[PDB]
Amino acid sequence: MKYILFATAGHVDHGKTTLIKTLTGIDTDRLPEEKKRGLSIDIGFAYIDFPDINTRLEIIDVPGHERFIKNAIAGICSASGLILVVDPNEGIMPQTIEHLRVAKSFGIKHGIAVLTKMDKVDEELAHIAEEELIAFLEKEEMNMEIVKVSAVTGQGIEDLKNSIKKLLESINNLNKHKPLRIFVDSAFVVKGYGTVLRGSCFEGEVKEGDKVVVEPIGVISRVRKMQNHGVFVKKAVAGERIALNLPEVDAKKVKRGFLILKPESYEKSNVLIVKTEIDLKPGKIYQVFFGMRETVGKISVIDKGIYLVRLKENAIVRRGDKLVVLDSSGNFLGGAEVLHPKVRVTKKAFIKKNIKDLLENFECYLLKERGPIGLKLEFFKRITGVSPKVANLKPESIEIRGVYYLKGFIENLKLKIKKFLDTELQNAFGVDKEKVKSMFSLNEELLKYILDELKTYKIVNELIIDERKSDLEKNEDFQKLMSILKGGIKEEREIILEGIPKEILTLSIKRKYAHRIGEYLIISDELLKKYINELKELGKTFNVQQAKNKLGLTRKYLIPLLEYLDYLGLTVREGNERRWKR
Ligand SMILES: Nc1nc2c(ncn2[C@@H]2O[C@H](COP(=O)(O)OP(=O)(O)NP(=O)(O)O)[C@@H](O)[C@H]2O)c(=O)[nH]1
Ligand SMILES: [Mg+2]
Repeated sequence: MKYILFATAGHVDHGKTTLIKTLTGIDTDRLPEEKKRGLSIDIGFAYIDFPDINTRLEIIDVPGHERFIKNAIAGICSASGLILVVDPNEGIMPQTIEHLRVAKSFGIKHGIAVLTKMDKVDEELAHIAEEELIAFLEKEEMNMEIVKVSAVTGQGIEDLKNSIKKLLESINNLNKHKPLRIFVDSAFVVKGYGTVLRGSCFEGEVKEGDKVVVEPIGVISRVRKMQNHGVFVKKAVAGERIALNLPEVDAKKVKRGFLILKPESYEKSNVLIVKTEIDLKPGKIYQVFFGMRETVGKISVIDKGIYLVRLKENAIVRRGDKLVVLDSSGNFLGGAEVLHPKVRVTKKAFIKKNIKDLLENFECYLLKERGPIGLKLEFFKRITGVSPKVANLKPESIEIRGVYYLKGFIENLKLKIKKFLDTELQNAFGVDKEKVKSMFSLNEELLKYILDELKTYKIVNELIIDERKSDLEKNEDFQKLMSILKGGIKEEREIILEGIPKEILTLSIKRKYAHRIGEYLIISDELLKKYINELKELGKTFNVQQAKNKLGLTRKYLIPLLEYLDYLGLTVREGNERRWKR
């Protein structure tokens, strides 16, 4: 079935809870402190089922009084639609206004306005109240079918069930396919099961047996069982209020605001780029609300409509998410759209220069935030919740070995590389591949392609060199090696210790001046040839011992050498002796 969450907003004592108890059949406040007073104290839960559309409407009833809006803002955060309640006898009150604005700030677009207590109101006031309300709702750009009900009479509670159903059918639940994200409203411990977290599944779906992360604290846990309204279930979905069994999590360390999350599907940060209508003064500090969690943050103006947020506490948000801002004192101020969470740059300049990109092509703003890195699609989807647009990359960028590199920054460095190299090779025989990292970080993905493009440079061992091929023979260390090689076959250890560098060695072997014979014997090409000719003087008749006498070598050097002649193809080890290949 389909799951949708609605919140109920409304001014205090306007009939919120009483209505839900009659709509759902569920006492929203079931905690006694209500029933003696007659007031809801905190976030409460119920649900209506619509069999004909196969939809469970998940309902969070909110508390009225202004003293409770911290609660209120939390309930409303995750809803898709608002059940706004107005008492005609009172008309439209500031909690009526605040809750609606709040809902608007959180990006809620859908709703039913309820004129309640029709049993306590004569037809006229009913009518003027409705008019008032209509005016109000378009004034706030929040048009809602208005239903007139009496929670008590039961009057057109039906016709409310009607309008809700009509509305639900007009909704699509995009979140079902975003990465799992669940806001936690409670945590507790159940005998025989362990820690349970209860919460509003906001994006994604989660199955029994999935590993998830509780993310202020970072505990990983296999969903052992879970239940939706007292009944065990094996799958939960965005919309559903779900209880998850997560034993690994010390419930006493968990409040609201905690996330349940598909592991490695998010990023923390204390730095955001946002969008508000508000102008936010850098000095005074504002409360920021989201995911049933309050945080506090200082503001730095980047442009107008665009602000930088530094947050007291690291924080899990995605591009597009919406925030509610409160004054120091706790009155409503507005809403904010997270344009970018975890920015690299806090200096204004960079941001204002690519706003036009930041707003309509996030990929290309990302390719800018750090270009050489490139952009993994797996990453875009951790800040966005969505994989990139193949287009927004395509004409701009061309990818390599998986990662996306905007065609721009490649040519920027080829200049910086080649200009550095040639000036470096001016007084040296080369440069550390690591010395490149001092400025370049790790280009190992693409350094190859940089040098695959710049034909001139090849990398040898610990070393980067320009192709200077007649430059080996005028290298002193080379000539040293070549002279030390006149003393017969040498061992790489001695050679290495006489202090000729590996680069010169391997280069010498590459370019056919010396050869490797054992795994560690090294022989000049000159002496190789000399031995070969000396071996040839035996005819093609050619036993092991006959070579030891001809060449004067100990088996320590002979056997790897013959083994090499075999490798080259010069000789064929046909059992006892060897012969010269045609
Ligand atoms: N005559 C009449 N009175 C009603 C009706 N609905 C609610 N009331 C009265 O409304 C008063 C407060 O109702 P309630 O449902 O608590 O509203 P609330 O908005 O939940 N309270 P709070 O905002 O503080 O959480 C109660 O005393 C209730 O009996 C109705 O349909 N008819
Ligand atoms: Mg209430």
